[PDB]
Amino acid sequence: WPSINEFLSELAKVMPIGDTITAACDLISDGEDAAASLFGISETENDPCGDVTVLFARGTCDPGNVGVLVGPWFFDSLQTALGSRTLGVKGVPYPASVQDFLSGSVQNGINMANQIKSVLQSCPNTKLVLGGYSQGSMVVHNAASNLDAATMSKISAVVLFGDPYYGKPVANFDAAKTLVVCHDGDNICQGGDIILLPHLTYAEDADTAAAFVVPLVSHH
Repeated sequence: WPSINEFLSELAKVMPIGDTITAACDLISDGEDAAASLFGISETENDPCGDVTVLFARGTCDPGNVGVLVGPWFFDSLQTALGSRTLGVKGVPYPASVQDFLSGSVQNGINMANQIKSVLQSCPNTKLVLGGYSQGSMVVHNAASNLDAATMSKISAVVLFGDPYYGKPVANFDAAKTLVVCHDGDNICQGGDIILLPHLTYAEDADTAAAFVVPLVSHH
């Protein structure tokens, strides 16, 4: 892994800042692929369920099903904090499109709700964690709004980075099991559409996010 500093330094070379998501989309995708290739970071995960399972919905225009900017770092920090307890990571296979970002990504939420329920069907003993970044945080919010209490009681923790709905709770869920990380100066957390540097640096919060999750996925 590069250090967090070398990673952020590469992001500052390749990521577009100050543009709207619409104008920046293709450069964001290309920039994330460049960083992923340079550092050997996977932008797609489809693991079987682990002892802990994370379902992660990526941000608008992110490549793959987890992107490079935040997801991979969160998964690495979580697995490190879990020790030998195996973490299975599943990306949420949705378009992460510009249009869905601007409309609210509701149907994607419904499909994620079915993805969640299907993990719980298949892996009744896993400790399930939901994660999101940017639009993916909207998808998690929408999934929770479309789910029943029994499903939601089976979710151990929710971590949202760069939440476009910042200030709204995760519906149907215990707020004490939710962590929302929105940087000061991230326009997306203000309901905006501009991609600024603070939107791109959530890898710095991976260790703190992992530490939030660990006590919520205990078997003791």
